[PDB]
Amino acid sequence: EIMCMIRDFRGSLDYRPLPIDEHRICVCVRKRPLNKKETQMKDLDVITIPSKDVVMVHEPKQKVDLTRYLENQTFRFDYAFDDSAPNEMVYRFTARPLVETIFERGMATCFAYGQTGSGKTHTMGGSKGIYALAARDVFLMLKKPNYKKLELQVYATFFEIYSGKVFDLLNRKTKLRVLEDGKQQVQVVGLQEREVKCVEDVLKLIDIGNSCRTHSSRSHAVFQIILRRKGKLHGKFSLIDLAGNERDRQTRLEGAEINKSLLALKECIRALGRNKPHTPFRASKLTQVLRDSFIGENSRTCMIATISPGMASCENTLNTLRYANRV
Ligand SMILES: Nc1ncnc2c1ncn2[C@@H]1O[C@H](COP(=O)(O)OP(=O)(O)O)[C@@H](O)[C@H]1O
Ligand SMILES: [Mg+2]
Repeated sequence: EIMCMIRDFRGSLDYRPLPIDEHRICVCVRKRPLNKKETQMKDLDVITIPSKDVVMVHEPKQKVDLTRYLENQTFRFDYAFDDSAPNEMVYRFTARPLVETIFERGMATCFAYGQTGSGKTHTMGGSKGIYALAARDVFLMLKKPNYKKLELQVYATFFEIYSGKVFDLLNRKTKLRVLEDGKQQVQVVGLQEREVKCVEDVLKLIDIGNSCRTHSSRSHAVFQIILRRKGKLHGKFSLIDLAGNERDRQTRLEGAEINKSLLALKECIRALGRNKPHTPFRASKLTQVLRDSFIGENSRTCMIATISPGMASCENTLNTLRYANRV
């Protein structure tokens, strides 16, 4: 009944799924498919991405006279990825253009933002996750004649921000202090920086930090790819798998700290587009550590808003699209 109403509406859509456009700030949405449990649990798919560009939310509702209808809210982003877009498709329009940024000596960031279960970690971490696909392209760019002559070295860090504090995912969640005030470069004191020479070196670090992290839904994981000349910084790509945006004492603290930081993040990304001097990067630990990825002269950012398609997730989806729409 509700399912027919949905099928009858999709049948009217012109499916034109996803040529790279340049954005200083790139905001995108990615729908994940219904999983094997949801599929046998009868649950319904309330989200359609018919176009390169467009997200449709069509929530089934029923009136007091028993009339059923679809509550249709449409959102427009730089890109939208349907539930069968693979990681490499998503990567191409998002993190891939930013790899050139860091060789041109810029600071790049890529955030995965959305509810727990929606696909942030699938997108960023997982050989087919965004950390690794970027790492691949970094080592390939490095062989190009412009960059071959530079004597560049590549390093990686993997850390988390949990409850307003930093912990090293490459060193057993050891708590680290951050020194920001008056420093030319923000210093995360004691943070393990590891030289990597191929994708395989990076996959090992991602595997290590992920099992350290896993709590994984209540912290931001930051993976960094760092270019260095002679120990001197050439560029940095920071890749962020954010804490779930969905909203006892420890639990309330984590959520208050998460949401504080997502407000700060939005303001900082917007400052990056309009007014870098007015970047409120001190509003959270997440944005403080990344100060220089918002205020640097050649700073570029990307956000992938991940959404679950289920009717039961609908309110959460709308909150995610709303926030992404306002960045
Ligand atoms: N686009 C996708 N295609 C296939 N499976 C996915 C996709 N996105 C997420 N999943 C799967 O759904 C589950 C939850 O995803 P995850 O990325 O762990 O969510 P989050 O990090 O947002 O909590 C995992 O089992 C993951 O493999
Ligand atoms: Mg996750």
